[PDB]
Amino acid sequence: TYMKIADYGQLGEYTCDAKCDAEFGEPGNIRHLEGKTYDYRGVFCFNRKNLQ
Amino acid sequence: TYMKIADYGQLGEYTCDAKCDAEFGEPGNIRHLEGKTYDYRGVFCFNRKNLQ
Repeated sequence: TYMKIADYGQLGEYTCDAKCDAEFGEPGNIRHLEGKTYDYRGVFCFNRKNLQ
Repeated sequence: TYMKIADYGQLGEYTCDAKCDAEFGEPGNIRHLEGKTYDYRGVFCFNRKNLQ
């Protein structure tokens, strides 16, 4: 699994320089998603004399 | 709290010089009384830029 961080939020605002506070901003998402892995296999035979 | 010695009693009497005893006298009061203390407070604010 791995992280995917979606989109940074909009944090700052350019407020007026009189208020004693900021204003909340939008958040960001991270979307911890996963993914699997497959396998590849097969066989093959032989005689023993017919290979010597 | 503190003491408040009220009034010394009248102890001696100038009795005659024959009796084999004294004579009781008035007692004194001490009046352990108390008193509290007050407090003084207030506030004031500022901006930060407008003070720099």
